[PDB]
Amino acid sequence: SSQIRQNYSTDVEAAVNSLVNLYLQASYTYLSLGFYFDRDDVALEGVSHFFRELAEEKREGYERLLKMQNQRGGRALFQDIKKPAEDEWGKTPDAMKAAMALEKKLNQALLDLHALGSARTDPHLCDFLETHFLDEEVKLIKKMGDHLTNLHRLGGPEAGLGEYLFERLTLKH
Amino acid sequence: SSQIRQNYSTDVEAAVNSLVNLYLQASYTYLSLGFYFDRDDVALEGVSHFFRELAEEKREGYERLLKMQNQRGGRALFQDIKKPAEDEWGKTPDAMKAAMALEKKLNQALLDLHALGSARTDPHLCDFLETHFLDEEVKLIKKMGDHLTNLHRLGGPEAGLGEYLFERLTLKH
Amino acid sequence: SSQIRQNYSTDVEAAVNSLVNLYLQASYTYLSLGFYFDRDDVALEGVSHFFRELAEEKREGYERLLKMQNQRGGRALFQDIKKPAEDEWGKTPDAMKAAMALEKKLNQALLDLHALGSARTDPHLCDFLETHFLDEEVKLIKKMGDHLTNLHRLGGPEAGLGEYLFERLTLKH
Amino acid sequence: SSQIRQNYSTDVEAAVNSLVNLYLQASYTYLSLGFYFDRDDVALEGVSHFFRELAEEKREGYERLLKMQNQRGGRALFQDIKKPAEDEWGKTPDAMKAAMALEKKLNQALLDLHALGSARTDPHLCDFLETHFLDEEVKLIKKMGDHLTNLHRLGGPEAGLGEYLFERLTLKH
Amino acid sequence: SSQIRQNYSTDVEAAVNSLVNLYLQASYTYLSLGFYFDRDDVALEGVSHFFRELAEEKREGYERLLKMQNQRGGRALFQDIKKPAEDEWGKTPDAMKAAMALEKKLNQALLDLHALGSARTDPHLCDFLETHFLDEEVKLIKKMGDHLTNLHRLGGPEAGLGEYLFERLTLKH
Amino acid sequence: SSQIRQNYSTDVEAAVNSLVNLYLQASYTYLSLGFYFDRDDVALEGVSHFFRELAEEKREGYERLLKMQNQRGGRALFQDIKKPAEDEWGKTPDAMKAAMALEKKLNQALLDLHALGSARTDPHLCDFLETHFLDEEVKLIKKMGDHLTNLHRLGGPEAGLGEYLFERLTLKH
Repeated sequence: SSQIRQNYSTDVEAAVNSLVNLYLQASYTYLSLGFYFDRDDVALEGVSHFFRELAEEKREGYERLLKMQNQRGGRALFQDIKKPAEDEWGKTPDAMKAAMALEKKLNQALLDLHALGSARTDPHLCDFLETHFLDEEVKLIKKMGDHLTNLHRLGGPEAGLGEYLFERLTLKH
Repeated sequence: SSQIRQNYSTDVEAAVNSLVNLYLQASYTYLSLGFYFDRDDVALEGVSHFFRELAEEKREGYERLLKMQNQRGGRALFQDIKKPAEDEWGKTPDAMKAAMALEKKLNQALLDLHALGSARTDPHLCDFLETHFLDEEVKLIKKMGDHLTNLHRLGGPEAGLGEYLFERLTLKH
Repeated sequence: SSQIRQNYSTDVEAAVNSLVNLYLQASYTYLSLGFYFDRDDVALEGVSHFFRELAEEKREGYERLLKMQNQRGGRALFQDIKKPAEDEWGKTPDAMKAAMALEKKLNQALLDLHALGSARTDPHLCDFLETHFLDEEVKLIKKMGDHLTNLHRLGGPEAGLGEYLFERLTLKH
Repeated sequence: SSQIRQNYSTDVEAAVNSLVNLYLQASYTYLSLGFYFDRDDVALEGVSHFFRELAEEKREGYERLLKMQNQRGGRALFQDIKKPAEDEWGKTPDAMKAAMALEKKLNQALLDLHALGSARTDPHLCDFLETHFLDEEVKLIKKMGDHLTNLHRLGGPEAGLGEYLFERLTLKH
Repeated sequence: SSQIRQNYSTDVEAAVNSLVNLYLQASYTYLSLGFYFDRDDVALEGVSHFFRELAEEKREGYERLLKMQNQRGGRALFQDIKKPAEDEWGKTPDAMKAAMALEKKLNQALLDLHALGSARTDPHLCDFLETHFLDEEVKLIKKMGDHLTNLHRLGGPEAGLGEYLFERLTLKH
Repeated sequence: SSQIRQNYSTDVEAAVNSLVNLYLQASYTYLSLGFYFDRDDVALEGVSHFFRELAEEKREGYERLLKMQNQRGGRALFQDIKKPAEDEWGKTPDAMKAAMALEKKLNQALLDLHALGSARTDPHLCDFLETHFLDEEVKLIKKMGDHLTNLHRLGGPEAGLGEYLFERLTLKH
């Protein structure tokens, strides 16, 4: 019986906790991707930095969701965080594809949450998602798409050379 | 037959004028709360300042609603402003509870207006409420909730001491 | 039995509360005048700004009266605030005449309060009114008089042109 | 089969391309209005500048729509741009009325697009329109309304004098 | 019967309006080229920026022609703007070739206009074209020629790698 | 068969991965503690900030371990992250005791790792632990001990008052 709770569905509260777990798992996957590219037998600093930055971005994501949960009077409930799907992530193209699939999953979860909020007529939740999540995802997915396109353009018999050039000329280091 | 009016329901126009009266009444209640705590036999400067600041916040609220009314081609209609519910507001906890109830009433009025706008398919009104009102209310109610919790933690046989400490260590002065 | 009260008549206390209501009502009238001139079918920004500034001036007026009430040990008592006399205020000359009548009413109320204080031999009240109210009113009424004179000079068959020029060349925008 | 496309209706994609053509046509109309008032036999610099600035505003509009189209995975499709409705635009009042009608058409197209997005449950599109278009239109239409009101106030037997004063005292030059 | 018109042929006036339409169409083609390279499945930022900058350059071109038309007493006449020749522009080399052909067309139109002005003994028109157009075109065509040469040097079995390197090392981003 | 691996036991490699999981779990517990104290019915900002800062500290811990793992040629292996032991953490004293027990567990794990490294004669590992972990833990545990002592000193019948004062006067906010 939270003293501040108003127009906040128990369904949305539960969905927010689920989304928090999804972001914790996503941040975890990027942590893994980040250090994989830091291995001496992979060594692509720009790629490592790219994923480590995304791990931080997802952390800000669940921290923002957690803050909002408390602002609305909801109660945070944490569950085990599932380990990443892979121990090794292949080459840059393979890793970027995995990252892309992860973002699409996150984006669908955000869209599902927004639809749920809309169904429960919760304009504050809608505004929150639109302001801090929806466009951020679209921009990120667009960026990954651009990266995949350039990596594919740099593929072929000399993909190794291409992978090196991409990390050196497109990614920050 | 306003030359600029477009997709602005007469129902929303009326609801906006009603909301303006609600904010005028809210600002009035905070003016009363502000000076009550300025009385020599109450003397809690931090509490007085807290409510006087909220009176200013509600004023900005109705001024923004009034500006929007004109931007949409609506016409402002003013009614008598009902005096505050109390002449004396008790102790800090009692006043904060009254303030909390007032904000919840304001917030429900905002949610009702948003639902009305949604029913009349008025995206500009929705955007306006989400940008300048909805989150402001949630943050304020959360803050009042935190205050009530600390005041309750400082209650008991030495509530007087607690009330003094709260005004001195939590509220601005 | 206020511990600080000294030489403060219950009559003056009551008159101060009445004056506070008069100023709240005056500020309300200027709020209405301000937004009326902000209407798309009136659109005289300089005039709107002129009245909105006066609304702020009257607010400072009742806030000062309220502060003084507490300094003297009096107790603020609020009543309903009567809505403005008009929903639409006509043209600049009509609005300025209404504003002038309002200020003369306020000024007479201040003079009546001063006479009451003088009759109850309350020099602090007298000093308060002379320092923060009496000259402010005289200057404002003089200014409105000057405005009415120029508006009358700009009247006639081309009053519309005159009204535009006055707002553009005399009023701030 | 865009690799980044997610929750983006082919209907919205098509409507966005249509809206882009509408903005290209609007920018074109303002280009025409801008130079018409630059003619030696019209010569109203402030009016010319007003419309030339709007031409730039509409350009930013279609460029933003185009950028969003690509962010969502949609594909830009361009069509012929219809020439302006008039070769000569009359006097300031006539031109401002045409501009007003154009903005109302643009605004209705934006509202129609928003309704379409809402029907296809596309919160990103909604957020995009609310953030960069809806309020911009309302403010602009309000401004044009104010201009028409002042121009009408300056009309009559000495409309020429009025038109000159308006360009000199209200419009930037 | 323009009061300022002097030594300005109706033929040149007409040719200037035609050239304005040609530049509007050119700017339109570059807008299309610009966003095509912004597609997630093309993603060559440097190329996108190159063409978007040219779209701005052509806009300045027709705006300058329009200004001159009015300075000479001529009257601007706008026609429909034909859509770009292609919806998709292929790879960087294909797009640059299209851009080159477009510039050569523009340049021939400028040379034709200059010859017309020379035939009508209009030294002001000649000076105008030489000062703001002729050398700008020559420099641009030279630059595109250099680009095509480098792109051809980077062609072959690993053209994809070449295209990426060109965008990264020659074009601005 | 890492090309850089030298004097790095597979046992230490495994223990480092285990320790990384322990730190991930610790950071998770502090995230939970942090937001629990952010609840409107707990509301102790200084306490919330204290734990949120520790969550960041543990993150830096596992990131440093991960970096070292790669520097030595080891391979990071991630496992599920167990959720925190409690959903609600009681009062400040209860939470600080839990935090203290957690740090002692972490410290014992560090001491066990150091003993393992010593047994495998790995001076680099020893130096790493001494430089970035051992003293940091001792200082933190000392600090928590001091906090528990002051909280106990502030206990009794007016523990609520004590808890408020501690958060206000000892913890940062």
